Amino acid sequence: KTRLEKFRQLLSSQNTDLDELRKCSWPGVPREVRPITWRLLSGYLPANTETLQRKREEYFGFIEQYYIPLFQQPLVQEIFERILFIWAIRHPASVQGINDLVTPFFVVFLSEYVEEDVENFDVTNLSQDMLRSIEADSFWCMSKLLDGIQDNYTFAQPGIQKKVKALEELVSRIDEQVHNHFRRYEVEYLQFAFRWMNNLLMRELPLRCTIRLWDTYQSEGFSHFHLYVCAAFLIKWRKEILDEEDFQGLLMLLQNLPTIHWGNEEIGLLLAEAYRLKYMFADA
Repeated sequence: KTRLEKFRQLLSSQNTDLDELRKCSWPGVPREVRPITWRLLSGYLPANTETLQRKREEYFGFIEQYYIPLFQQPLVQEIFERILFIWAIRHPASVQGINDLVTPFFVVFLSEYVEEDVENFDVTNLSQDMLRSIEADSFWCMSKLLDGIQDNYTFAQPGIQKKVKALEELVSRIDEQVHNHFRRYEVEYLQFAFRWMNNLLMRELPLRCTIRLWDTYQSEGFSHFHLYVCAAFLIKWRKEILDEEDFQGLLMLLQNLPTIHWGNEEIGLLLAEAYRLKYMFADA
């Protein structure tokens, strides 16, 4: 059985074996079954029978209570703002620089109803109820993603500071040459790694790669795994990094690692490397 076929076998049953699905999703999810897989992996849609339109209605009940070129559409941008505004209202202890985090969920849920070229698709072409389902599903699946990293968005963002300190500790131990190169040109970890934590590396990768990365994050508690992905990401670019001979050139490269042409192969290689690091440095 092919990869796509194994997934369709798992998803055609009334009761989905969540453990087998997580195991199958860790090496990536076929594009064809990603919407339903993300609803299950996030925990939004329960796996066993022992709900969806009610969760969707609950989201619009919060809105009622208040009373890329695809992303250059005013309706798409207003939808991104609304989802985050509702999320912020629902989390009073808490982001704004996380508007990006909606994007992979929106593209994945839109791909369910769009054949090909979702990049140039006009959302005014979809029915209002279809667009409402994409919006409510993106809110609930992004809520599940943020639940694990809520410490990142509380007063003074303690989660991010702690995560960046965890990355420096890790990098100084795994790759002291790169660590000392940062110290030589006065590059602080927070100057490039803040955004890696805050946006879960999505500002460093093409959208397709973030989607493939989040298949694995959702198939896991991943908040600790991300730290090893960030470490693997720095090590992947260590030669280009060490070739930088100034603060400005070094910081620029760190914030714009050359991943434009990356796809599923590179993300798979990045994740396998992050697993190796986590395994090898688990007793440190």
